[PDB]
Amino acid sequence: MENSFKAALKAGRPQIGLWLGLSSSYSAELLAGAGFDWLLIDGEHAPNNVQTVLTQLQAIAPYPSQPVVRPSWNDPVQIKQLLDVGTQTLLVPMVQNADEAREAVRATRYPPAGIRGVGSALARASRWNRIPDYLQKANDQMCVLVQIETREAMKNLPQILDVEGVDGVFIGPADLSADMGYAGNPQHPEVQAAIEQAIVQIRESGKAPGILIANEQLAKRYLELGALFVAVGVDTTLLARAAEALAARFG
Amino acid sequence: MENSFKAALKAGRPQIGLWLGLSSSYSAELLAGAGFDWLLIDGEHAPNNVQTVLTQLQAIAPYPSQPVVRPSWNDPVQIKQLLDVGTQTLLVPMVQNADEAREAVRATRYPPAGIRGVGSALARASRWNRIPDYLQKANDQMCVLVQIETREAMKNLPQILDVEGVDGVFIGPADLSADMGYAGNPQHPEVQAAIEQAIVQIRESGKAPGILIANEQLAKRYLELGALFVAVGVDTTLLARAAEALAARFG
Amino acid sequence: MENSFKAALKAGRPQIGLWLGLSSSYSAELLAGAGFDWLLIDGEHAPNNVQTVLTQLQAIAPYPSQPVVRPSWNDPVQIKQLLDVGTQTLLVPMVQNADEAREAVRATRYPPAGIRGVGSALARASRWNRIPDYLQKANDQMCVLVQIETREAMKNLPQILDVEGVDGVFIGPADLSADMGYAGNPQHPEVQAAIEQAIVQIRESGKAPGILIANEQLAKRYLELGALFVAVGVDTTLLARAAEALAARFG
Amino acid sequence: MENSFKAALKAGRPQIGLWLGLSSSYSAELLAGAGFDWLLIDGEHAPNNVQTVLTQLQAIAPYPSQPVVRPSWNDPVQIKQLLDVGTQTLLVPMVQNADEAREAVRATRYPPAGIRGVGSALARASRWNRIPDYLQKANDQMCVLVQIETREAMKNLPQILDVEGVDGVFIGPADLSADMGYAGNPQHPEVQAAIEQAIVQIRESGKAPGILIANEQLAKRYLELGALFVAVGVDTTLLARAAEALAARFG
Amino acid sequence: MENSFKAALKAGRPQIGLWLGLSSSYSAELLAGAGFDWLLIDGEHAPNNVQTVLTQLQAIAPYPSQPVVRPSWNDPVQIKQLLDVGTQTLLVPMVQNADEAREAVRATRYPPAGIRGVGSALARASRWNRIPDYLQKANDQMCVLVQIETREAMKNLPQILDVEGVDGVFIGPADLSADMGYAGNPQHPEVQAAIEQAIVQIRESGKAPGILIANEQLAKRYLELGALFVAVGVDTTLLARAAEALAARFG
Amino acid sequence: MENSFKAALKAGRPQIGLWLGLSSSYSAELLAGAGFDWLLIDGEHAPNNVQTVLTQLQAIAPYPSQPVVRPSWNDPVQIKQLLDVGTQTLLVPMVQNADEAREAVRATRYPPAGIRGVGSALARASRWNRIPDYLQKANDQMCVLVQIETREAMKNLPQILDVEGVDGVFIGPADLSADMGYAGNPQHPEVQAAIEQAIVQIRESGKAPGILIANEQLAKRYLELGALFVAVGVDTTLLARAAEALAARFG
Ligand SMILES: [Co+2]
Ligand SMILES: [Co+2]
Ligand SMILES: [Co+2]
Ligand SMILES: [Co+2]
Ligand SMILES: [Co+2]
Ligand SMILES: [Co+2]
Repeated sequence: MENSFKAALKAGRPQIGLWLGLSSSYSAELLAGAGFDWLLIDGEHAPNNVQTVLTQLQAIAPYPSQPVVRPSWNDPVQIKQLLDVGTQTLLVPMVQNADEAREAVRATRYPPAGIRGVGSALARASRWNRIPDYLQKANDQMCVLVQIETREAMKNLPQILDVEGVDGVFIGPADLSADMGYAGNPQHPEVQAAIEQAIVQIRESGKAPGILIANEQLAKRYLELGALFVAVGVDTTLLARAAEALAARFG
Repeated sequence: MENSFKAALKAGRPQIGLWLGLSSSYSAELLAGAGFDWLLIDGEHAPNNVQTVLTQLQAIAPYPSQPVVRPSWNDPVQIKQLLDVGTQTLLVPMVQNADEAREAVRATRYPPAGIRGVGSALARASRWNRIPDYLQKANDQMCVLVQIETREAMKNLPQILDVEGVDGVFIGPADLSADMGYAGNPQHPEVQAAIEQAIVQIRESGKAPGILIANEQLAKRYLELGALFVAVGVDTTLLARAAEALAARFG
Repeated sequence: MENSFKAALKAGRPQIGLWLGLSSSYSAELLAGAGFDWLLIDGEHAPNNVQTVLTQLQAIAPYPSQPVVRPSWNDPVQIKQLLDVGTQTLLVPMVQNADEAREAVRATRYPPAGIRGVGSALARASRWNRIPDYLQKANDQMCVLVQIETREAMKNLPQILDVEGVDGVFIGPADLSADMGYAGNPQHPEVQAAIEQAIVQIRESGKAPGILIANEQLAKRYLELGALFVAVGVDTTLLARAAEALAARFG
Repeated sequence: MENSFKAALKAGRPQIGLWLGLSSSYSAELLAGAGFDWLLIDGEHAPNNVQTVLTQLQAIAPYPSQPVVRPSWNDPVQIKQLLDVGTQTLLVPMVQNADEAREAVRATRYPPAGIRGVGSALARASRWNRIPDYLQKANDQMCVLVQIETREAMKNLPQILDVEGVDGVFIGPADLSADMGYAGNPQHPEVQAAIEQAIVQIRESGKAPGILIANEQLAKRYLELGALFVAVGVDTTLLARAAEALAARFG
Repeated sequence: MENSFKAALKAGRPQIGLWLGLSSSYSAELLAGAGFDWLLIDGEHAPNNVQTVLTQLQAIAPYPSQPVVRPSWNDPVQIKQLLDVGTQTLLVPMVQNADEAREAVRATRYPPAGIRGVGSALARASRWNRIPDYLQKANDQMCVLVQIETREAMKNLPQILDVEGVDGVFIGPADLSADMGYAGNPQHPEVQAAIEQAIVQIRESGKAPGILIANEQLAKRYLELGALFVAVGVDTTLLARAAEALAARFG
Repeated sequence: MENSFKAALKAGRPQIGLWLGLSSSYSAELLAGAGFDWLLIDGEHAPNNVQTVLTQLQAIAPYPSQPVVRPSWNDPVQIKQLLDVGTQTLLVPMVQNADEAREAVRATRYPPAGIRGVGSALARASRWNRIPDYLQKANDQMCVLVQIETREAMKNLPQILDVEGVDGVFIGPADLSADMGYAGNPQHPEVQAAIEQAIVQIRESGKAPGILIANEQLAKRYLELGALFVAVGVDTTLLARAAEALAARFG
């Protein structure tokens, strides 16, 4: 139950990711064999729930690609449920300040370090109590990644970076650019400046910066600035754009 | 992506609806061909979730009947998820005051007009970014309908009617009659008086009144008073009552 | 595990049925409480399979209405699977002659009386071996109903009626009328004469006649003539027609 | 719609239960025939939602074993949805004080006794309005069981026990032991003392004590102290441990 | 219910297709908007059944792309079920001779032209009897495409082409090359010669030639030679290859 | 894609199995971690289909336990579909003679060795063409196990054993005992003698004998006699019996 994604971030090894919004355990398996370091199962902007996350985790399990799950909100109940089906790395949207970052961390840890509810007999996470000393080992293998995606969050970044347990800070360019008045097109200089400055500042604190960006030149630029978990495409986009291009070539 | 239901309300064209509680994409398609102007996919009182709403929207799509979705609560996260799978007209239950009405409206609009989270690459709503300028066009095609269904809500109706974005106000007779002490039988004069007075007052403000009522004589009465979205039956009731009547005719 | 539908046929008590083509465990429960003697889960003309049959059987189980299942064909393998999930009354389509009727019967019976495969530990049918002596008790509680639906089958009816274990013979007016050259018009005199004559011949042979007909006056005629399992409507039709009529009353 | 589990608790008849975390309507039916007085469908620590609770309720319905449902949190919206699909006995986790206990009770009662939303036409709970006077009969057949599972909750137990509507108080040893510093192993004397003292105090108030414990000797000890709803095993554990033992016997 | 794909073939307008093996109603909708003339829902080599075909048909329905369905075999019972859920264009695998081609045709036609079972009240195909005179109109809108995939089938092609109701003949290069002794290598000259010769012979007979080929230059060659329904890619391949290429660009 | 189960049989290493009839990807994972050498996904006597087989294969994949799949019949089309979703070891029921054994083998092999249909781009089996030279490597990793379950099959055993590609012969005691006139009583001496003699004859022929038996002492006897794939229990039974025993210990 060692979290290899978390260890890679701590070691400063960049992790290249693909976003999964197709909400299918079948396409998840297909994509798990494609060579990515990590895969993001999106519970916020794709039609997923705890049950479909579970089946996508099962599909991905035998592959080297490591699963990361985004809940629909920073909700301790939903987080509890996602952890019990076996989620170990969480990307929490709309984290606005250090209190919310601490709340996210706490939701993933058993008492006394947090408020995670105990149900190990029932949980895939413990392999239904086959993992010895699961309750004592689980906290240290949780990896908490918080999203900053408003001006307010950017303003609070220094305090967020002081939060123990926050392993990574992810910048969401679509939401950020919308909040900045450039809906939701992040290519503007003002947005790019905020993004790049945040990446530097995050890495400086010893935490992992992350981002999703479909422009490959920008992705390489962010990696050069020290980003450590960079998602470089989205399954729905890859499929749609490839299919459209193919159809157009035949008139 | 023009919202034809919203345009019809704004033009003062009454829209006759059927409530869908069978929670099936198959019966939804069957009913989408029955001649109604709108269909209510009930996420509050039928066993639906974001995923079953999605499949019912797909089933209904090629028909003239327009889908409306009721979330289980005025919850901005659930609303975000329903909008991304393509919901454009929302019926929000238990809206008690103008602050809650504003919250409902805000949940459906991208910044700066609201707090809707941005995820268009992943969303059926944008057809996975095939709709050009989706982010700039979406806000104006959202139709927000708020339910008033307690004495408190009735008391706050004048302020609710002053809320920009609130396109329609729906009176829920079952909940209202229960709150008034007539569980949950709305046929009482006191309940009927509150309902009819609200319909007049709503229409007077330039907003659309709505209601669900299975009594067809009452439905016509509400239409005559100026109601513009009137659901006149419920799928589960139509099926159950027709089947029971049939069985009884054969002993 | 007594088959009460079968006992009722044997005692000459007419059983009034409803056809289920909505393929949903949810609407199946709703309809199971409507007062019918039997409900037909249609695996031939509705999108059902062994798994959805199972869930509909579970939904119907606590109600007095008895389930009957129609497989897609007289296929011993499919019949084996349906029986193991708990089907005890089968309506077999397109039975053309006595050999095929015999094969339908043999598919439902364990050796030496038939060729039913043994898997009792796994089967809902035996309640996972909780029913004592299931293997010795099962054969006698199977009820086999065969459909005669062509001119060839009508010719062979006397031989079909002589087959031991054929408990009932069902006339399919839609298929029969199509085979006779009157598609969509079983109301034609030559078709009605064939149907009436078959019903009388079936009953005079000491077996149960059955039919589906949505015209309530014809249903009553068939009951008078001695039909013992008569389906008097179809869920999809009841729902579609009630909905369409409702919408039409409002324009 | 009489709640027989609730009546048994009120009569002081101990009820022996099994926990269901397999989240399957198929295994639920299999286990419903095993002889337990009650079955716990776990929406907090197993991958269930309103829809899978519904199908497990349908599967269990014809058996003598009575269903109890645990929502993922004390959330009035989720409770509303669970009640409409037919839940009558609720086990509410993490109830910390008397205000939260009152909130749980209120969520299950129609006005004026509570805030339960009215949707009986659509609800399996009313059998789609077949149950006469459902709205007037429902409140009295709801059975509310609250979980105490922290030191804080134990401290507030006397006030919780004064709450009308609270029919039972369940002690959760896994969460309690974790909160007490013995994650999450409850066998410690300190934990056992808190548990046994609570059982006595609960029963003394005229309310039903409950607990889940897989150690059968402890279960008998709790029953001897006056516990009235005792779950004595968990489906996932029974299956896993039996399978592991079997494999080990063959090397 | 006009079959526009069939009318296009008859008019000699080439139709460009994409193969759907992702077996998801969600990705089917995404791809239905990509601009293809037709989409092949594969029931032979992807994990589909009648029920998933149904949901994909519903997803595709509002788009201009026309659905074609491949059953797992030339099986009249399976074909009956696919037609009733609304399939009008069928691609039948492993058609070896004229007798088998005739049987494929007869499976799609109501008596006296064929053996299609009648169940219109239940069928999406008739929109549950909403389409007037469905039974008299259906036969003419069925489009039957037969696959020639072996040396034996190539031999029998002239007789297959003489079968009335065979609208198109599709060459399966993967199966054909395997049968010829070049598995996985349809690029071999002897295979290409067989394919080209078949396409010309099919077209000269006044029928539509079809093929699937992922090599875009070969596709263009086949179109030049007169192929009228040409699938130019496969969803699983498009997705897998785009993802793998992306991951490789970042290491 | 090496078949380790097949290699183990060939090397004479006995493989201990558990039967899976719960038809759930969730319980399949739970059981995949219990330490068995193989797990039988039963498509004959449990409510499975190609799609649920797929999800169980995905669940089992990261564990050391090897999956074996039983189709509902010796049906080449069904076998094609099971192989494409990734099945490499097949247990074929009711194989009565050498011709049928040959047909089972041929269904699993690409031409010229067999009649397996080619669809590698679409198949999980080839990991969507990621496995290089899949088409040339697949045949050799198929493992075909045939069931002898009647007196006729026992007669033909010597000829069945002479069929190339038959890797193992499994004796089905429930079906065999029923065919011999001892339904539900394979413990009878004449049945045990037939079983023992078959096991010895199979092994002496250089092939693997198999059987399912829930009596652990008989299992050990069969292993001593040289059986190489022995299933020693069934998930539904393990669960039902453990639950019933538990409930009985409390009254
Ligand atoms: Co964002
Ligand atoms: Co209401
Ligand atoms: Co028929
Ligand atoms: Co707890
Ligand atoms: Co082919
Ligand atoms: Co057998």
